[PDB]
Amino acid sequence: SGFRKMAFPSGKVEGCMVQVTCGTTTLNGLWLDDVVYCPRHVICTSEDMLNPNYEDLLIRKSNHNFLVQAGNVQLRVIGHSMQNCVLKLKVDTANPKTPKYKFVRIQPGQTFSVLACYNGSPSGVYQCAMRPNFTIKGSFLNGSCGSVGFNIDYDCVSFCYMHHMELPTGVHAGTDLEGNFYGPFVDRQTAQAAGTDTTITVNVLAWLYAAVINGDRWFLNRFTTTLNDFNLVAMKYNYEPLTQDHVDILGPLSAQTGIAVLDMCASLKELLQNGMNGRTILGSALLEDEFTPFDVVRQCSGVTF
Amino acid sequence: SGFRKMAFPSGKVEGCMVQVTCGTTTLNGLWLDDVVYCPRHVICTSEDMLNPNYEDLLIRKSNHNFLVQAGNVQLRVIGHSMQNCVLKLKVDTANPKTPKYKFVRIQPGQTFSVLACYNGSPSGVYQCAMRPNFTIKGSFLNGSCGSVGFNIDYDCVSFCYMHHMELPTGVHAGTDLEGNFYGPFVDRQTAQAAGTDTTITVNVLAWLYAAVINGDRWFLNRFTTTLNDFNLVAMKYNYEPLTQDHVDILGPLSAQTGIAVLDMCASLKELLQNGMNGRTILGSALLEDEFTPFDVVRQCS
Ligand SMILES: *[C@H](O)[C@H](C[C@@H]1CCNC1=O)NC(=O)[C@@H]1[C@H]2CCC[C@H]2CN1C(=O)[C@@H](NC(=O)OC(C)(C)C)C(C)C
Ligand SMILES: *[C@H](O)[C@H](C[C@@H]1CCNC1=O)NC(=O)[C@@H]1[C@H]2CCC[C@H]2CN1C(=O)[C@@H](NC(=O)OC(C)(C)C)C(C)C
Ligand SMILES: [Cl-]
Ligand SMILES: [Cl-]
Ligand SMILES: [Cl-]
Ligand SMILES: [Cl-]
Ligand code: NA
Repeated sequence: SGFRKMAFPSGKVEGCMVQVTCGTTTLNGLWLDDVVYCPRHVICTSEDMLNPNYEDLLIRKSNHNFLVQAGNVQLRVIGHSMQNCVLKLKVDTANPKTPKYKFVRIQPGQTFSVLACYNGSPSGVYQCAMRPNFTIKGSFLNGSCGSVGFNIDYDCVSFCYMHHMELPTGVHAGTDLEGNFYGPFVDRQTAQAAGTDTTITVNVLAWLYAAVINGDRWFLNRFTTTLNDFNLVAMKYNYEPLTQDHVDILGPLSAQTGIAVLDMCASLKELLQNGMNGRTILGSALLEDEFTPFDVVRQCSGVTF
Repeated sequence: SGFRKMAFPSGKVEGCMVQVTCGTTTLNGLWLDDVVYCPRHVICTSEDMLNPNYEDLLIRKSNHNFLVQAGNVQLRVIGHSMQNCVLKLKVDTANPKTPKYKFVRIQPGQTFSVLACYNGSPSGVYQCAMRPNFTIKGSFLNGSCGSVGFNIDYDCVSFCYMHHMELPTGVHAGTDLEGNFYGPFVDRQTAQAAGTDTTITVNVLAWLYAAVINGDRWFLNRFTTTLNDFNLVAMKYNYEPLTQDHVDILGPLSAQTGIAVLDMCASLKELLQNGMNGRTILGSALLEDEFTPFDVVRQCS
């Protein structure tokens, strides 16, 4: 028993992290097969960042302007190209530690593990959710760019995030590994802000199921509701709408616990309308929304990789 | 900026996890050089578990009674010995992935990462703390025994915990890697219960300093306190005493923020008295006590 915020084991990703330096800027790259991926803003000076013409800045650069280090070993850059907001550096050596992998783009509400890195060296791992406002609530300092987010399935690493920027509220923005930003953000020193966020309803329900599985049941009640009625409450409390597909995804947890999704929605309704009355759920006084239904099933059943 | 419950990257430990089977029992082992460390209860049957005589049970085992599997490879056991509550299985092949490592026994309040494993394969990694009552608040199912806790400050793995059992309140108990239990627990199916737990005061103070570093000031106040008056108040809320050692270790964070340690203690006093009144601190509506002063400096700097 027990329920913790759990990250994927990070070993398959640690073997891919390298250091990339261009000019006076150092950050991290991801070395897969014979390519290193990193944020394209590595090529900018502070003045360039105010209004970069990345196209034009890059033709100015040569292979030798990029210094790539895997541990203490330098990798020779033999080509370079840009894909959206990601720079691709072709190297002369294929990474012998390349795992089975693919590049995926995640949807808001989905979770992933972040391997925070500095100077090409992994320093910590934690679990995040892509917020509805397309930011993540990360923990990142100077030199963290190029750190990546990922999930694992059986033996396949799905890379979904590369870190680029911190917004003024202290939350974080980045791209998929094809260099497309999550959210309406740009890699430029110009005014930008996180939008108003919402709570990920289907994940709150998943966590309430995790709580019931772990013996926390005080918030259960005799009542049920309808998808229509609950979604009016959700809108009132800046919760994301709950869709029939969400209800179906939670089906396994409903059968396991005896609490239908709309039965649990009536519990959530009363928690939103009345608070927790001084009590806690799985050690929290807030409603937690960064566990997905799949996260709950995987942790409560011991899935391995 | 930002502040998260951050574990160490697990790869150096993933490369050490193996599966150990004896009889019908399977759990995890830690393969370092030519030795596999695992909980000695792997040799027990159901009938044995109430009052096992581990010395008598082990003398009856042959090396070939232990099935050790590293991924798809069976490792050959060539010797075995018991150290306290850990079994050390000597194997014919040294682990080529053995990292730089040491064994450390930790004190209550210390934090570490746990790599939860089943059948020798990793499932996930999370952060824990040794509670004042010598339990940890883990996430562990059947088959998780032999999963380990560790820190990796610098490039050296410090192994500090091996998992053995779950207590009736749903918390967890285990040993250091020399096989000595944390707390008064024993690897026997006899009635046992954790003591009343308390809150790790020095860690709450560290986390309040983290909140100030990240730009929060709403909980600060114009007051200070003596150390003894703070402890008299804090203990009424089942907080651990704050010692001069703790005041000293908070010095660097005090210096960085410009808030004297006993000034922050007066903030904590007021928070215990008032609550948060609908506010949060670093995304929490409860006072968090599983970040140490060392952890705050690691993550914020
Ligand atoms: C890459 O290592 C770095 C990561 C940052 C450093 C602090 N925490 C992080 O997450 N990224 C940057 O330094 C980026 C850089 C590319 C986009 C524009 C450049 C500045 N920047 C930032 O993250 C700053 N944020 C902003 O300037 O935000 C606005 C553009 C909205 C003003 C941050 C360092 C204040
Ligand atoms: C090893 O894989 C396993 C881990 C457990 C399983 C559920 N969650 C865990 O953390 N450990 C055990 O099964 C141990 C075993 C060795 C000590 C005695 C045996 C039972 N046990 C337990 O964890 C049980 N707990 C108790 O029996 O607790 C008392 C000894 C206090 C009665 C648990 C399975 C109920
Ligand atoms: Cl909380
Ligand atoms: Cl292995
Ligand atoms: Cl310690
Ligand atoms: Cl150390
Ligand atoms: Na109900």
